[PDB]
Amino acid sequence: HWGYGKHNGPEHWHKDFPIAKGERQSPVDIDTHTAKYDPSLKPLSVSYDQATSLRILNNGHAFNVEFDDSQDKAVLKGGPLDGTYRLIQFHFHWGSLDGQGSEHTVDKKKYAAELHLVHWNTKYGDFGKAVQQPDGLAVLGIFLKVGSAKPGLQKVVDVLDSIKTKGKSADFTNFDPRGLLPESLDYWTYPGSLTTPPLLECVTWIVLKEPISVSSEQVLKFRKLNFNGEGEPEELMVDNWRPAQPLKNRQIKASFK
Ligand SMILES: Cc1ccc(S(N)(=O)=O)cc1
Ligand SMILES: Cc1ccc(S(N)(=O)=O)cc1
Ligand SMILES: [Zn+2]
Repeated sequence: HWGYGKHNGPEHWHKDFPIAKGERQSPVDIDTHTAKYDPSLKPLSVSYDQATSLRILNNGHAFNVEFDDSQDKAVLKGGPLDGTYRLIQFHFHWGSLDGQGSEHTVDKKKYAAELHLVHWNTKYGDFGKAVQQPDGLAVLGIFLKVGSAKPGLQKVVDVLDSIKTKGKSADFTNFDPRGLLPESLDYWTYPGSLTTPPLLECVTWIVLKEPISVSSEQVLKFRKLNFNGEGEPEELMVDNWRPAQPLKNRQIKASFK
C-alpha cells in the first residue's frame, strides 16, 4: 500500500519499513566537491552484448523491462565490484515537470528522470538471496535531461500505450539496453539501498556522471502512464522518486580525476 502520494509516500514508508531511517539509505545528494577520486577502483565493465530482454511490466510504481537472468548474458563487473553482477531489469523514476524526477542529485541539482539498471551478485545464486547480503546488488544509475531525443529509448516509449495501467505487461524481446548509455562511463559510487520499499541495504550504487538526453516528447509519454489499475480513477504516474536521504557515515568515491 506504499506509494508516492501525500498519504502513502516517502514520509510514511518508515512505519512499515523501519529501515527507511537506516544508516545506508538511498538516494543521496552527490556533493561533487566532497567526493574523492579513488585510484583503487578497477575499470568498469558493462557487458550487455548478449542481453535477452523478455517483457515490460507496469507494476503500479514504475515500469520494468525484464531480462533473462538464468545465465551470464548481460553483466556488470569491475569498478568497485567484486565478482559478477547479472542484469535482471531496468526501470526509471521521473517527474511531473522537467525540473524534478531524479532520485540522486548532483550538488542538489535534480534531473528530469533517472534510469536504474538493476543487477544481482551471482555468488548468491538468485535475486532473493542477494537481497539478504550487504553486497547483493549493483545498480547502475543514469540521469536523464530533456533535450535531443534518445534513439535507443524510442522502442520503450512506443510500447507504453499497451501497459498504461497497473498489472499490464507486454512482450519486449530483442531490446538492446546499450542504447540507453551515455558516451562516458565516469561515475560516482557509494554503498546504499533500494530506493523503494522494502528499502533493503544491499546495493552498491554506481551513478554515471554524464546524463543522457531524451526529448520532451519522450518524457511526456512516461507521464501518461497510470499508477492505478484498469477501470479505476486515473492517477498519472508522475513523481515516482524518493528524495535524497542522510549520507551518515558514508564516502562517495569518484572514478575520475
Ligand atoms: C546501441 C549500441 C551503441 C554502441 C555500441 S558499441 N560500444 O559497440 O559502439 C553498441 C551498441
Ligand atoms: C525490487 C527493487 C529493485 C530496484 C530498486 S531501485 N529503485 O533501488 O533500483 C527498487 C526495488
Ligand atoms: Zn529505481
